[PDB]
Amino acid sequence: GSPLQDNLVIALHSYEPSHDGDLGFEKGEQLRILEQSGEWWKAQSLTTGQEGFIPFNFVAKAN
Repeated sequence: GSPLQDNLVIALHSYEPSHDGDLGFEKGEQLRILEQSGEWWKAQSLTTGQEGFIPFNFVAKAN
């Protein structure tokens, strides 16, 4: 594919893990997008090396 990956995003605000598969990253935390189906999307942290669901409003596409 392309050596450049645009699937990375920044956390606009810390999220809350109300379940066991959600990710409560912090504000500004770097998160990777893995899934984009429905209102919630799946992603993974680049600093903690963990995967969890992340709302589509707390994270935006990098520019």
